[PDB]
Amino acid sequence: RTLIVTTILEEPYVMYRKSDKPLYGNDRFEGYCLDLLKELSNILGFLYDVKLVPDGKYGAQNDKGEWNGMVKELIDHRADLAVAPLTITYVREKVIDFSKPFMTLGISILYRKGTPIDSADDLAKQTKIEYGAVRDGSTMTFFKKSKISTYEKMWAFMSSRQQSALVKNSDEGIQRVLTTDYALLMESTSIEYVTQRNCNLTQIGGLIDSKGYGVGTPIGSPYRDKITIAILQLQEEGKLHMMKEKWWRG
Amino acid sequence: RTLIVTTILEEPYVMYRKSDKPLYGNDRFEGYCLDLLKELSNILGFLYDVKLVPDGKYGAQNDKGEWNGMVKELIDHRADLAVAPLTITYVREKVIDFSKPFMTLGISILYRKGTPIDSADDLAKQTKIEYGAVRDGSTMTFFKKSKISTYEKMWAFMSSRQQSALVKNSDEGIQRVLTTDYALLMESTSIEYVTQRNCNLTQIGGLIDSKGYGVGTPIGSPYRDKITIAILQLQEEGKLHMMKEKWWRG
Ligand SMILES: O=C(Nn1c(=O)c(=O)[nH]c2cc(C(F)(F)F)c(F)cc21)c1ccccc1O
Ligand SMILES: O=C(Nn1c(=O)c(=O)[nH]c2cc(C(F)(F)F)c(F)cc21)c1ccccc1O
Ligand SMILES: [Cl-]
Ligand SMILES: [Cl-]
Repeated sequence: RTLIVTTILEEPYVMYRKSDKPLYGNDRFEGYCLDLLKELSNILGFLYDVKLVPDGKYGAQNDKGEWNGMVKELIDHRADLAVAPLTITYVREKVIDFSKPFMTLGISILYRKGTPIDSADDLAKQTKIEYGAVRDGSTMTFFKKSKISTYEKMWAFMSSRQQSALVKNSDEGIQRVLTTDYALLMESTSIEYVTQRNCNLTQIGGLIDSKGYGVGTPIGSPYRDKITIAILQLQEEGKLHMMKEKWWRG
Repeated sequence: RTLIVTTILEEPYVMYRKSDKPLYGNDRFEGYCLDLLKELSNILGFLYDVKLVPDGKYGAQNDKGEWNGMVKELIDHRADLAVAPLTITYVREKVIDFSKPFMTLGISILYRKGTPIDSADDLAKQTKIEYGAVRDGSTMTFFKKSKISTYEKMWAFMSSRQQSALVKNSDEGIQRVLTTDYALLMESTSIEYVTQRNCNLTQIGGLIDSKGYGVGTPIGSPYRDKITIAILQLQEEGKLHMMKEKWWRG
């Protein structure tokens, strides 16, 4: 009767709740995706048990085509839903079902206020102002694998000089923006999170690519269509926006 | 054997092709959605006949709950697909099936370069700089129906003084931006189209809300899942981006 929900630790979607006593159930966790799950459970009417994906991965294939991560938990029917910031992608959609996205995002520009810089093309066109992304992440990988001429050119500049314009992780990139003349190309959701906490920083321009986070279900799940309708209901009602404000607020 | 595809005239998605001789079939039409349809037909393997929605409407309900538009063509099985900039919405998803979105968009800010204005909250906070939207459109309707405090406040200012800050249509709003000190809140897709043709105009900040355009199918259609996978394939391949560049280029 109780649905098993696979998720992953990722701020502010899923986090351990602060407490002294050790905790044991769903009370261990908080965040946007926990609130989303609660709202879904009260629209569709279900009990759930949250279980962190044991390998801590979203889901990718190895050289043999074997899956890992939350995707593999779904494939193997060890979870009924994946409620997490799980990106809807071609290779994943072939092996699991996704709801329509509860959040849409893309790459944007994190910079400083008070500049004539107001576009990504306003960077590919010049060299005075430098730019990078987090090493080995989704954004860097976008630029590295791109065949769009303008982003290839931007990858060429980011990876030049021993890739010095890249950074180890998001926390490191934020500090490099805070302490140096540096712009972090990164997901709009993270930029929004950061600007809420740093008033001289802002997002520049719109989204460079587009993607969505959806709820994953095993193929054939009866919950996929139900959850899509529920997400759309929550969106129409403004509740997705309220939840995002609660967890991104600064 | 031939699929009937309902669509709607909407620049640059679906337009009549320039010619002197009268035309008669799919050759009558061009645009982003015609290119999308061609690509879909070559992935999934189908013949199609394009037919403009006779009432020229996307699809809404009247007081009795009766549908019109492309949505009604699908409900009544007078079309097999709707390939058009058809917004995925709660009320529509209950009566037709949608693919995952081939385009995601939202409301943003169309302004001028060279200002410290870099956010929507950078407007709700002040009064010197004014702002509006197209009368009776999706963007104005967002603000009018919103219960988000900041957008309610923004609706209060837009509709003040006999609603003078609103405009009749997008073409009129563009000219009012070109000839006056005026910012048009409008869909990011239209802003992108306009900025490609006006170099002193730019998008300010990111997206205020989020929505997607999807391919509509009658409920139960076998094509829904096929088309979602196909769109994701095209996106992964960069072809959706190439098509958007072709039709938005300036
Ligand atoms: O995309 C990549 N990782 N990744 C997913 O795969 C997913 O499903 N959700 C994700 C959510 C987040 C969040 F922003 F929420 F923190 C994130 F940072 C990464 C995610 C990825 C990673 C390495 C190289 C290429 C990639 O593309
Ligand atoms: O949303 C409204 N109209 N509308 C749809 O309903 C849809 O499905 N697609 C649409 C695509 C476009 C495009 F930008 F492509 F031109 C558009 F301008 C409008 C669209 C709408 C209209 C009046 C009042 C409230 C509304 O919400
Ligand atoms: Cl769906
Ligand atoms: Cl789908």
